[PDB]
Amino acid sequence: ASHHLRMHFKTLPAGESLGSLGLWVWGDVDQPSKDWPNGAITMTKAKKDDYGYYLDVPLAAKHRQQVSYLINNKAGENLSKDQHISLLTPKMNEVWIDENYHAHAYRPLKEGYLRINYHNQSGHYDNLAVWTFKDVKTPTTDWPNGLDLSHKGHYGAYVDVPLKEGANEIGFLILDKSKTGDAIKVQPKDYLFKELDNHTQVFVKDTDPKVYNNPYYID
Repeated sequence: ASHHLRMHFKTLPAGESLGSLGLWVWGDVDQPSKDWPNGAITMTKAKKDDYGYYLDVPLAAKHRQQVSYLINNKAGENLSKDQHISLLTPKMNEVWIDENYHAHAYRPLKEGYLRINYHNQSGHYDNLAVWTFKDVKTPTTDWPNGLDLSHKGHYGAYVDVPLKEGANEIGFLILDKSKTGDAIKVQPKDYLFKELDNHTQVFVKDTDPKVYNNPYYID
């Protein structure tokens, strides 16, 4: 198939061997599972990585909106319960499934931090910085010397920002320290984010004033 969903699992069912575990899929997949239970994708095909295990599921050639799945075993038990993933866009190629089978469109990070990812067209991040305020642990000082965007990730440059105990809302702005006066602000409107319980990354780009909760920039 032309499109795949790379499924990252944090923890597979306790005490079960990969040789007895299956990934049983339906919805907008290329080849829905048939013949219960042995028609599942054998999880022997999964590979170990840092997060856990991952397994690539071929997706439908057209109309990629939702994938459903469960983890079974060769005795025919539904070990996970049925689960469902909304594809934010038909190009969504990667998901992270935590130990409670909650799905994420990026790798969830450590609690009490927000990663701010910033992407631009040129890929030039030298002397760009992040100004932070509201419920961060330590707001930036000495305008315009904010947090460097020296770390490079999958979704542009980034910085990991510690949040205050009980944080509800963060504000930030992307700065260009090579400039002077009003041009230091890459764009003029403050970014505001207040969904900290669901989300440990956010995504901003170019001169777009919106904060996105996913790397596909879907509002």
